[PDB]
Amino acid sequence: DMWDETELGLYKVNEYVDARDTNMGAWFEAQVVRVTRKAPSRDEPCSDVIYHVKYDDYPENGVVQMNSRDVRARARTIIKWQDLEVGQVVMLNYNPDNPKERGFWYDAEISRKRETRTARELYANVVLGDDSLNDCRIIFVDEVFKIERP
Ligand SMILES: OC[C@H]1O[C@@H](O)[C@H](O)[C@@H](O)[C@@H]1O
Ligand SMILES: Cc1ccnc(C)c1
Ligand SMILES: Cc1ccnc(C)c1
Repeated sequence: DMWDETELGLYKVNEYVDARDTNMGAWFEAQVVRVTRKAPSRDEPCSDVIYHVKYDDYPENGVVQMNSRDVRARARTIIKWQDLEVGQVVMLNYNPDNPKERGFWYDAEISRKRETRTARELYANVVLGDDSLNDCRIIFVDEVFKIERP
C-alpha cells in the first residue's frame, strides 16, 4: 500500500516543480498533488518518496507517479554563453528528431564548448541517463539553464 508522507518530501502538495516524463525524458512543469512512501513493516519504524504530479500543460495525462530523481524545483537561471564549459550538467533545449529545430528541455552534459570567428559551438550529451544522445550539436546556446538542486 502507498502511505501519504508529509516529512520526507523535498517538495510538497500543491507546489509546482519540473517533472521528467517517463516516456521521452524531457522536463515539463507540473504540480505535486500527493507524496507517498511504501508502507513500513509492522515491526519496523518509519525511520525514498514517490511524487504524484499533474502536468500543467498535459492535464489529460492525469496524475502520474514520479521517482524522486525525476522531480525538481523549476528551472530559473540561465548560464550565459560566456560561463558555459565542458562537463557542466545543465538543462537545455534540443529536438532529437529534427535537431536543427526547437524541441524539449533535457538534462545534458556539455561535451564541446568553443567560439570561433564563424560560430559558437556547443555540443552536449543529451537526454542524460539510459541511452543518452552523445555529442549533439546544440542550437539554443543562449538558453541553457542551471539545474536547481535544493
Ligand atoms: O503513473 C501512472 C500513470 O503513468 C502514465 O504514463 C500513464 O499514461 C497513465 O495511464 C498512468 O496512470
Ligand atoms: C508534448 C509532451 C510530450 C511528452 N510528455 C509530455 C508530458 C508532453
Ligand atoms: C524553459 C523552462 C523553464 C523551466 N522549466 C522547464 C521545464 C523549461
